[PDB]
Amino acid sequence: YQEPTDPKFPQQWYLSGVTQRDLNVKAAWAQGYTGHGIVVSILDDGIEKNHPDLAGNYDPGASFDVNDQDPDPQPRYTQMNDNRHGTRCAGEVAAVANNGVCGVGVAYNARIGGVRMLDGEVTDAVEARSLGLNPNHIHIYSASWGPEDDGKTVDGPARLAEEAFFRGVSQGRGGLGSIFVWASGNGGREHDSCNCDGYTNSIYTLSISSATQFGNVPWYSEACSSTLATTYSSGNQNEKQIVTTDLRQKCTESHTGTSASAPLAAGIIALTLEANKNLTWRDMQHLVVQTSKPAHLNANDWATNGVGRKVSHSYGYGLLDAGAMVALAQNWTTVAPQRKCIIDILTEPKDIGKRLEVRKTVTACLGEPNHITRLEHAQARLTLSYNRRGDLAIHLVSPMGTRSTLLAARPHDYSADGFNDWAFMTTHSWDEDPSGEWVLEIENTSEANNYGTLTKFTLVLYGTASGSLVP
Ligand SMILES: CC(=O)NCC1CCN(Cc2cc(CN3CCN(c4ccncc4)CC3)cc(-c3cc(Cl)cc(Cl)c3)c2)CC1
Ligand SMILES: *[C@@H]1O[C@H](CO)[C@@H](O)[C@H](O)[C@H]1NC(C)=O
Ligand SMILES: [Ca+2]
Ligand SMILES: [Ca+2]
Ligand SMILES: [Ca+2]
Ligand SMILES: [Cl-]
Ligand code: NA
Ligand code: NA
Ligand code: NA
Ligand code: NA
Repeated sequence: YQEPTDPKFPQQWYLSGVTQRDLNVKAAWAQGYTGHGIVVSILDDGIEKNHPDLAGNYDPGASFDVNDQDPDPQPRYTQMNDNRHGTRCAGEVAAVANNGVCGVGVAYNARIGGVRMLDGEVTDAVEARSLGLNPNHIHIYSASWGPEDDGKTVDGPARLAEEAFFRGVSQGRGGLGSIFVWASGNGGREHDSCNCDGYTNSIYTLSISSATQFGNVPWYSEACSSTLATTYSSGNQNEKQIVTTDLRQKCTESHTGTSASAPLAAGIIALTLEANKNLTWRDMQHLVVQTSKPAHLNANDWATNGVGRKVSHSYGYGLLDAGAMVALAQNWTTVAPQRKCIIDILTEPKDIGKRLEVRKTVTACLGEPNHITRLEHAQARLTLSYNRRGDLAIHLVSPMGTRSTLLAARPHDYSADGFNDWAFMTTHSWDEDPSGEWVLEIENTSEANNYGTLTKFTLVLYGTASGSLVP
């Protein structure tokens, strides 16, 4: 195997490193996996399809302009180069290799397109038409953005966009399911908590956070239990950043944020799908859980879950490992059909006050076709009123003892509107047996005499009843 000769490949430290602080992508390339035959689409502000490092891999069938309603996602050029982000992300996935231009994509033989959908009013219809673009041609969708990362918003896909997610994972990709890769958010300095973003909090998105070059939680990171895994991105000014294609046929060394991490994950997932084109959308999440690596990622919340995996709310299961992903993909056995066990918990509404604990022992649908002994995602779907939402912290403890933070205190969130059947999701109990006692904790983190009521708590378990590995 000959590594890429591109002039900036040495600067792509998160691919080219020899110090073990990388995504182990060279290992996958040397196994023969470069993304050939895989199609990725960047949902963003457009894609410069004539960029010298993108043209060779550009795919019009992976592209559309939902903002102006035409097939051509070319960016709108402006004096501040506002609409450059999709081009940056496209190159992360699939910049052409060995062509003397900039660097390379993770999946430098994949086909790459873009949906121009952020340069205009983003409505539910816009979102749905983007997520649902050509779902039997595009394999993987990469989305770096969502509701405002202001630390006070709770929002998610409205009806058309949620329908697009379920159509995508159900019928997309020939029934194997569209793979939606999402950035968990850039709201760190606003103390944002990413389960309040219903796109990344969805089970249908494979959500990705960031690590700095020195292995730290970047200033912009949002912690939450819905995150699955991590890729490198930017940090402080002594740490390197992401190197990729830029608007106006240029090359940037200063692509940043969690919004730069999701495309790298999309590229790794493209390599993995080349290694096994039969993987379902859930198979892909299983591979990420099993192969991702905590080592050398610094966080004060690493915890071992009930099946012996370390998990963090900043990093999920750790750094994606492309070589491990493609290796495990090749002989992966398709997971069983997804089961869903619905448990209505409360017998009566509960005053929250300063603190509320709800304990419930469940059988996880014992005796039923939705009996789950092997958890995937779990949700606590909560309906509650409270006078100042951001003073709440919410935790969910599984029978195996795994304490998932569903909501951290959000100091800017002054809302008195509470949560209306909000489906807080955790990945941290993946592969655990969910039978037994679950505990929901709701706490007022402020000294104020806050008040409200929990009126509904639905525990929703997803998973299967066969095929577990030894912890
Ligand atoms: C009841 C009802 O109809 N509510 C409709 C709302 C519509 C709205 N969304 C939430 C939302 C909002 C927005 C819009 N923001 C996102 C950031 N951005 C920039 C970021 C950086 N520089 C320049 C621009 C544009 C401004 C972008 C998405 C979204 C994003 C992607 Cl990448 C993929 C997909 Cl699918 C979505 C999502 C919630 C539902
Ligand atoms: C894909 O997986 C399904 C489910 O196990 C199986 O029925 C089918 O034969 C597989 N197809 C290929 C081409 O491997
Ligand atoms: Ca256009
Ligand atoms: Ca190149
Ligand atoms: Ca956020
Ligand atoms: Cl469902
Ligand atoms: Na965001
Ligand atoms: Na997700
Ligand atoms: Na534990
Ligand atoms: Na149990």
